[PDB]
Amino acid sequence: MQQQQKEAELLQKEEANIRDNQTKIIIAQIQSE
Amino acid sequence: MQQQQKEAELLQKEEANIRDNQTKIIIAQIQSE
Repeated sequence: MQQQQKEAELLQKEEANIRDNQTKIIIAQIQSE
Repeated sequence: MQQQQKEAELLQKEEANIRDNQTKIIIAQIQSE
C-alpha cells in the first residue's frame, strides 16, 4: 500500500508538470494573436 | 487515517496547482484585450 501510496504522488508530479507546460505554450499563442 | 490524512493533502497540491494554471491563462486573455 505504501508503494500504491507513492506511485500515486509520483505520477501526480509528472502530470502536474505537463499541465504547466501545456499552459506555457497556450499563453504564447494568444500572445501571438 | 494517516493515508486519508495524506491523500487529502496530495490532492490539495494538484488542485491548487491547476488553479494557478487556470489564472495564468486568464491573465493572458485580458492582456490580449
